[PDB]
Amino acid sequence: GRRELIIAESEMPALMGLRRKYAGQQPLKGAKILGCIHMTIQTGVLIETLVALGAEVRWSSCNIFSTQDQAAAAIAAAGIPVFAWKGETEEEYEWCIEQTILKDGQPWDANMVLDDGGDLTEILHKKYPQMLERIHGITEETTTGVHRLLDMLKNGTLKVPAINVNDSVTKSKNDNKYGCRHSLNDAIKRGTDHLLSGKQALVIGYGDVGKGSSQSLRQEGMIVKVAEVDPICAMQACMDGFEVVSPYKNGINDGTEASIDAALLGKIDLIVTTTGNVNVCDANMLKALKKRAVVCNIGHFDNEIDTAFMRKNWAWEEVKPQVHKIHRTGKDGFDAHNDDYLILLAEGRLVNLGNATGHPSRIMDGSFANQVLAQIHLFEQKYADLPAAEKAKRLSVEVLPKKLDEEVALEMVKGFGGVVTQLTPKQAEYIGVSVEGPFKPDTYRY
Amino acid sequence: AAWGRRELIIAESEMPALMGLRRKYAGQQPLKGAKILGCIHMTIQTGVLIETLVALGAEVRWSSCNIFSTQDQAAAAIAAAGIPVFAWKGETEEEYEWCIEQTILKDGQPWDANMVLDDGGDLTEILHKKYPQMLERIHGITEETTTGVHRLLDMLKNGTLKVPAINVNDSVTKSKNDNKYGCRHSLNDAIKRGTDHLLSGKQALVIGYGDVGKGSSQSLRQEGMIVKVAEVDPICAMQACMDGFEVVSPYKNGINDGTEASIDAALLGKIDLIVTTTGNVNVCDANMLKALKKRAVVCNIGHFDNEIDTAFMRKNWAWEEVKPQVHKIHRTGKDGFDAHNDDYLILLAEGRLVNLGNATGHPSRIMDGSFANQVLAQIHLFEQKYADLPAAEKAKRLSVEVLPKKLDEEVALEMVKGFGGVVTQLTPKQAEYIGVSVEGPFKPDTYRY
Amino acid sequence: GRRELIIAESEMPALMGLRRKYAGQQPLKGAKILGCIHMTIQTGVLIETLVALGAEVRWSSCNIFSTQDQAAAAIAAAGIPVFAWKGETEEEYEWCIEQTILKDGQPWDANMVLDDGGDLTEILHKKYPQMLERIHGITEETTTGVHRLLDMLKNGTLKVPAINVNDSVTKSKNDNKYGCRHSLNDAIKRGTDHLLSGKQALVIGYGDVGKGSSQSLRQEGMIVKVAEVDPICAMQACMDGFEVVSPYKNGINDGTEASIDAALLGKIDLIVTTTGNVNVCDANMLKALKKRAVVCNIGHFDNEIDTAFMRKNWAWEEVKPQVHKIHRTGKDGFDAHNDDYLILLAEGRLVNLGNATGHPSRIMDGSFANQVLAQIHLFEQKYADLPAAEKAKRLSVEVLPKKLDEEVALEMVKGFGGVVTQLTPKQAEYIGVSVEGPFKPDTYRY
Amino acid sequence: DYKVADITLAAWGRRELIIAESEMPALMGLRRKYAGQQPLKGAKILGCIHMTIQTGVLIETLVALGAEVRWSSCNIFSTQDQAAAAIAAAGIPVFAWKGETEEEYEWCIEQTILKDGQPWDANMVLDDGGDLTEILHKKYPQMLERIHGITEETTTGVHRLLDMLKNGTLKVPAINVNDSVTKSKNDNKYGCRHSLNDAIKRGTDHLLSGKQALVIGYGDVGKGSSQSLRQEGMIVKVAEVDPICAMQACMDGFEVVSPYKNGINDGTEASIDAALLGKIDLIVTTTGNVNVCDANMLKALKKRAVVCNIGHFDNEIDTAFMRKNWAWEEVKPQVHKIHRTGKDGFDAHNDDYLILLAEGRLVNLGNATGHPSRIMDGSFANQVLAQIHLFEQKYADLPAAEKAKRLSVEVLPKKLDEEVALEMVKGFGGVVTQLTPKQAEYIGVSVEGPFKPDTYRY
Ligand SMILES: NC(=O)c1ccc[n+]([C@@H]2O[C@H](COP(=O)([O-])OP(=O)(O)OC[C@H]3O[C@@H](n4cnc5c(N)ncnc54)[C@H](O)[C@@H]3O)[C@@H](O)[C@H]2O)c1
Ligand SMILES: NC(=O)c1ccc[n+]([C@@H]2O[C@H](COP(=O)([O-])OP(=O)(O)OC[C@H]3O[C@@H](n4cnc5c(N)ncnc54)[C@H](O)[C@@H]3O)[C@@H](O)[C@H]2O)c1
Ligand SMILES: NC(=O)c1ccc[n+]([C@@H]2O[C@H](COP(=O)([O-])OP(=O)(O)OC[C@H]3O[C@@H](n4cnc5c(N)ncnc54)[C@H](O)[C@@H]3O)[C@@H](O)[C@H]2O)c1
Ligand SMILES: NC(=O)c1ccc[n+]([C@@H]2O[C@H](COP(=O)([O-])OP(=O)(O)OC[C@H]3O[C@@H](n4cnc5c(N)ncnc54)[C@H](O)[C@@H]3O)[C@@H](O)[C@H]2O)c1
Ligand SMILES: Nc1ncnc2c1ncn2[C@@H]1O[C@H](CO)[C@@H](O)[C@H]1O
Repeated sequence: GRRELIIAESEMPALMGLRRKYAGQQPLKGAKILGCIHMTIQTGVLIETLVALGAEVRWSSCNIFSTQDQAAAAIAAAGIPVFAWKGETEEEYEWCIEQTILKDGQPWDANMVLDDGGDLTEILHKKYPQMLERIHGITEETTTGVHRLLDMLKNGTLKVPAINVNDSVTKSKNDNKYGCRHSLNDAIKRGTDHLLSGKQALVIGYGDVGKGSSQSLRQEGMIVKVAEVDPICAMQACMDGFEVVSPYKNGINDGTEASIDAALLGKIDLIVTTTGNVNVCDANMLKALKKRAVVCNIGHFDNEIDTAFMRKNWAWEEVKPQVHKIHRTGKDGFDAHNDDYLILLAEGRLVNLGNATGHPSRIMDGSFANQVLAQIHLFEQKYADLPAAEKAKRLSVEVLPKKLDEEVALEMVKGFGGVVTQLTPKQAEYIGVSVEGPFKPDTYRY
Repeated sequence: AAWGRRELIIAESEMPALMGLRRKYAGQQPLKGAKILGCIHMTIQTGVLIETLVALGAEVRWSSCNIFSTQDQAAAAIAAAGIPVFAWKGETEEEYEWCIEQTILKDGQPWDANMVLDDGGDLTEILHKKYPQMLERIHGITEETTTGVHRLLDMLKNGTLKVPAINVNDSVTKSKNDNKYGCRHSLNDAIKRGTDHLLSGKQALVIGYGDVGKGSSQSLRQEGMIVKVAEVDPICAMQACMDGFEVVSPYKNGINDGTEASIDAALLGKIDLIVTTTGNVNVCDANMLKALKKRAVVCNIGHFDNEIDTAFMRKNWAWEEVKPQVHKIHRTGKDGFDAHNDDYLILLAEGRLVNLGNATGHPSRIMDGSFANQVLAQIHLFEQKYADLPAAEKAKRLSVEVLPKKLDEEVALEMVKGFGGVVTQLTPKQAEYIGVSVEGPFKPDTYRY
Repeated sequence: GRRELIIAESEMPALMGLRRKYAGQQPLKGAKILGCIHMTIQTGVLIETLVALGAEVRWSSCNIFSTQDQAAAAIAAAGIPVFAWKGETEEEYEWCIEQTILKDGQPWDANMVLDDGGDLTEILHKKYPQMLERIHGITEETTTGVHRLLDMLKNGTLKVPAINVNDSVTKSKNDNKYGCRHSLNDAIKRGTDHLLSGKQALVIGYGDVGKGSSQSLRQEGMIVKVAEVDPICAMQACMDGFEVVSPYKNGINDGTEASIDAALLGKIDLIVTTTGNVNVCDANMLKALKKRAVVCNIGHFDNEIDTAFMRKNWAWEEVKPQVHKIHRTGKDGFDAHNDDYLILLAEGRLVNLGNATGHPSRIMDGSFANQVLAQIHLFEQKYADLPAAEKAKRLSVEVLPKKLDEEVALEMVKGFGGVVTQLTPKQAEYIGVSVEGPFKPDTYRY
Repeated sequence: DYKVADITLAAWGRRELIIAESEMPALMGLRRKYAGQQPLKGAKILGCIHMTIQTGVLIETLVALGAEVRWSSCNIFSTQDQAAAAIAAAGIPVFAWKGETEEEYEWCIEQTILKDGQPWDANMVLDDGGDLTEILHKKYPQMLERIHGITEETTTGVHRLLDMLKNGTLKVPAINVNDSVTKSKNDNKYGCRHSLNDAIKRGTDHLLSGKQALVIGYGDVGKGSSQSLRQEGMIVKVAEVDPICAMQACMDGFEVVSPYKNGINDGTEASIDAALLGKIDLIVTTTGNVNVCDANMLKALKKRAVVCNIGHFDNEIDTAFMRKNWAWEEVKPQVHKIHRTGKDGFDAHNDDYLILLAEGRLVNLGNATGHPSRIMDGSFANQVLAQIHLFEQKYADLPAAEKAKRLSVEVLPKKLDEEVALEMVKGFGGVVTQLTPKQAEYIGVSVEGPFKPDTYRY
């Protein structure tokens, strides 16, 4: 049961540090919890203090197939039931349309889900539209960058305060700037099982994925050229170590093959696309390559590279999983070995989905920590139980403050082994910042 | 005189951004008829700046800002040209404000001037304090000091402000170029020109991991050093761990109380040189100096001399000078010292900035992008045509703003072409899909580069 | 088997370049060569490139474990039958010597010979020494067999010139610097399989593989420490930006528990051993290490770390296949999770059992190319025409000359795409080097 | 006896010398061991090497250890002003100052040989570059009778010395300390990696990041130079004639190009590939050969490119052709501006001009102070250890029949190199493990004896 929890357990320093620091004066003495987000093995630890919550949970699982079959074997503590369901082999409407939203979510407060998408937002809260001014549970902390703001809340009558836990500082930095940097190091590693020293490769774009994918190749010992459409990112490319060139001739792509430089195209064998555009490598640069090229699409979505033209004119023969031998000028012959063929370094889509199945749980350590801690930036005052005159004074939608991320980062800093200095009272007022923080405004970029 | 132009002409070729403005808008001259009063320090680079400004049809008058910062021989060229300059140091320092007063006031009647290009000056102590009503003709003010914009915003909230102004210190092309890069280029040169030490195999202490901090860390590691990072912000200190550095503090359990028992003597006994990259006071007190390894080097790239302690040293430890970059300070006392003794310290400068005290700093190309945004501000202000708008709208537009992102990218475009690179141009079909026009900025305002 | 040949022939630029270059000259017109090396894939292409120049080549079996059954599919195309063995079939070795040397009941002559193991050379004089005074030379690839060859040369016995293909500047650089820097990354990926940027590791030994091992870890964001007994290697470590530490106080290993610096060993999260020595990591220093530390060995012998002490005095467990959990409680007695335990990676042994894929097939190319030039150089001289008096000078063993190494490296530079400048006559006499001969003396260390 | 512009300049040298000694442990450490013995009493060394502040401590330890030496500069722009005055203030007769002409260079090399108009008797020679060895080997073949030792420093000099032996004109045994590991892989590998980028920036102040450079030659100097340029953000290219060095250049992550198409140089304009040379802003020469940058390549380069040289001699780049065909103008000391429009017709606003560094001489000595102190530690120690070993033999007094075996070039054994390496590592703060008695029976060597065979190249 808990042996699965022991596998990570302390592997998530932030949440465990919160447990070992908030084991005294226990907050969140009110509502129960249900939970709906996907029940991975890692996820079912966000309860933190189960005694301060429902302790039955049952993991309502409002979104699609959130629960997992490991639930029956793992969640077996005292008084906490679980359904242990996966997939849709049976009817899902009986437990989704006729969900425990009314059964477990009884209209006498003492119930939370802390889920993604806010169940049904306006219609959800308007079934029992009396919780306003009586905040004793969930207050729309749903992450869900797709949900973003949902203006319907603002222009509508639903004025319950909400502070979504996405779009923080440590969430994005841990994913793109550092941490999950194994994006390119899943092909350029054993995936091509080749040495990259001395070769020349082309990477298009210089965004966060582009910035993270250009230091690894150079540290390997490769020669890299960067393309960009935005002057700021191109300048950043020039200033670090890289020359900025464009596939198209003279800086203008207008009509045909006469508007591409055929010199640099015929001497590069690896293409990495760190862009989310439509035609960043159309059927015009693949016509000029060094008789052998490997293409991996690291960018978002799958609309990049070619279009439904490369599939027919060039045969996508497969000789190895996630690897192909797309020909260029191998007319007839039935061999395509006279240096006229191209390797597909991926299947044509994101490597994290095709070439990879499992993902580390370290990326969500800073995601769950602030999401749990936001309830105490909430709760606490609970200005809902106040006259409505003061209610409209502070009604707005804000992202999570700076302190709620600095405290999360502090646990990760000392997890590896390290000490952060404490500001003396004299130094705090000289700058204009309290001793406990926060130290920087919202316009700082780090 | 003629020598100054010879110095100028060679350095002129290293600034694609300023020179490209003279021919990108060749013949259009959007800055026709604009009169500008400025007080930026007289340097070779600012000479290129003013020469670029004049080439667009406008005329400017410049003076000194700090008096002490001057090039002497560079003023001969401007004097021969005709624009009055008071870069020469005053014998009794009474010329600090007397010279600035002379440029502003002409004859005995007001004269038409619409723009001001100041550098952190005290014009508010002259213009906004002695004759605020004169602002009926000036349309905008350009400032670059990072602390100036906050003062301007506070004044706007107080309502005493009369004419809107725009700050440029919040631009990406300024913050990224002038802080992260440059210090990476200049830190190694500053260290080696005074010490000539083999940085490989040494151990260094860096206090702070901010804008200058990242460049300082990357500058010492590329030479083959061992670097440790001390930080008070967990978010900034987190970035040190993922950059390969280890986070330590000079105090036991991060608690400081003024007693000698709160200093970690094991860590401080292995460091070779120490730098300070913050803006606070006493980030390295006299207690850290006691535990430092003998024959250490002290550096400062912050703002003032109060970041690392020097008043204690001048009252308790000896001093000795050879060249005005490196000083000898003995860890025994002020009574005396021996020429052969080991108990001494090496201090880079007297605790002030080391980039100015060792070299020219960002020599010619990084400073190019800093000076290009200031000129592009004047064109935008003069295009607004404040005179044509009625007096009713004057109270509506009184606000403090920053350069729009569209004007910022053009400064960066010229820098790329200076390295011989080429920037791709979006097709009309591809631009509309991503949600940005072909020319308009491609990212929102809240993006973190 | 044809597919394996195509990839192997395309991954060996040196031999293929020699085959496509020296064709048309045929420097093996009058050579009678019989060869036997350890049976590998590259041995086939070595035979092919030897016979492409006109040499009369005969192949046999001289090693027992090197033979593989899967090679029979590839030899089926060839008209020459081969023999393979599974294990130590020493009793069958007499059959191989008799049948392969004696073709049709009559003695046979070979102008030059090239074998492996450095043991078959004595057989030539033992069985049929009559024609062994008419052999131009011998080239054998073996370790420590050159010692036996020089011993017999001082003792007389076999009268034939010799030259080895093991000592070369080209062979060292490809493998020691860029061939051994492959297992460490793979080993740590298999073991930890997570980001390790900011932690601390200790690497033992900085002779030749320590440099690659220590350079690979730093670019991943680790603090690397190096311990060494050779002062010159320590000096090279210091100049590269590392730190030199000693597990024992002042470096003196007194054998007691009071002479170990536990302060440093209490902050180390990984132990890497590279040196081929005994008791470089004793059980006393393995008891002062921090919890959850990981030990690994990439050296030569399996008895570098003080192993079997944890086997007897402590307990073991089973984890991910090449991961072992060793508990510091002692013999027996532990709770469900506890905190005192270490982790092994290969119990001090090699990773060839299946832990890592190992070095790629390109390793054998760097050494097999030199053998062709060794044969060609030791064939131009007229052994039958030289008098006995001058044969005293020719009766010597020398390493491969400097000229033959440069021809090997020239092909590698063109493979990646490059051009080598050619000297003018005026400059060549200023250095003292012919425009087509060795460029560096024998005392140049590169 | 001295000749300096001002005696006040010696104060800077000693303060740097004390700092130098504090950061030069091995030379000072071995000084104390032999101070009470004086094993080289009666030695006579005539020295000609770059008089840097690193170099002065060697003269100081030789003179305070019981020997008499005379020293002179090695190049026009070689001697630091403060280092020369410090040695001069100690009483040793030296000839060095600021500003020297080519005709004045030959006056100083022969001044050390002579003594007040009469020849000076000597026993050992410490020569850098082979200039002092050859100048007396032919003009005054008499001094070789008493002189019985020569110690060389650079790679080029040992080639000139070795050529003498084959011709039979060499008469004095020599010690080749340039082959020791603590000099070949320490002095001229890392010294350039620290000094080249300092010398480039101090003259031109260019922002190296994003620019392109070309480096000729990938020997020991080439590796350090390439790393120095690469760590600052440049995009560097390497040209080489030796295939092994080219292989090493490609493996590290550089690119190999040849200024002459297909590598064939024949003097015509069709040999030069103008396209590749049109995107280079910096060219550095490391080979040490003659005429590596010709007229067909120097005038066909991209506008406003920087030329500098680290080789020992000035024949790397053809400065003779451009001297009398193109006008030369000075922008600052040790840096020149050359307009290639015509012989004498140029204006200040011309767009076509090249910038020359150190006039083709050694750039790291002209526009920079040179190698640091801790890099030069591993060379002077071997020099001292070789001088003591050979002086005691007194080859000038050996029997004639024995001279047939004692007239050759020798090298120091590996134990001395190990001792120097240990004494230099101990000053960085490191601890070297000491082998237990059980270790010797497995490694194959004793506790204190050597650790590697002679075929080992590190
Ligand atoms: N690593 C991950 O897990 C992950 C997840 C989602 C998205 N991403 C990617 O991370 C990146 C970071 O975003 P960002 O805002 O820094 O960059 P971006 O989204 O704007 O990516 C494109 C980059 O290339 C440039 N570019 C745009 N269109 C181009 C075109 N047609 N041709 C060439 N260059 C073009 C842009 O200026 C930008 O620098 C995005 O590209 C996004 O797709 C990564
Ligand atoms: N000399 C130069 O070339 C140069 C260039 C730019 C800016 N500056 C000046 O120097 C300073 C550097 O600016 P910046 O961009 O680095 O600022 P920043 O705000 O980006 O960073 C300063 C850092 O100091 C840290 N800090 C403050 N007190 C601390 C303490 N006691 N211990 C540890 N860390 C502490 C903060 O957490 C912050 O991360 C500013 O005053 C700036 O005006 C100098
Ligand atoms: N891929 C591989 O695993 C591989 C490849 C080649 C060789 N090897 C084997 O590796 C072994 C080691 O040789 P190498 O190739 O690594 O190079 P190497 O022989 O140059 O390295 C040995 C180093 O260990 C140091 N050393 C010896 N005893 C020590 C001690 N007690 N404490 C600290 N340092 C000590 C020596 O000073 C030397 O620097 C050889 O026996 C060789 O067979 C392994
Ligand atoms: N601080 C200094 O300035 C300093 C220090 C040490 C050595 N040096 C000088 O450096 C020079 C060589 O140093 P090294 O020991 O590295 O020499 P090296 O012999 O080890 O290598 C020099 C390289 O030049 C190459 N080369 C020669 N002619 C060539 C040609 N025509 N085209 C291309 N490459 C060519 C050779 O292949 C060789 O690899 C010597 O002249 C020596 O005096 C100067
Ligand atoms: N600072 C220095 N002092 C003396 N000789 C040096 C110095 N730096 C380099 N050299 C030597 O100069 C010679 C060629 O310039 C080489 O032998 C090199 O080792």
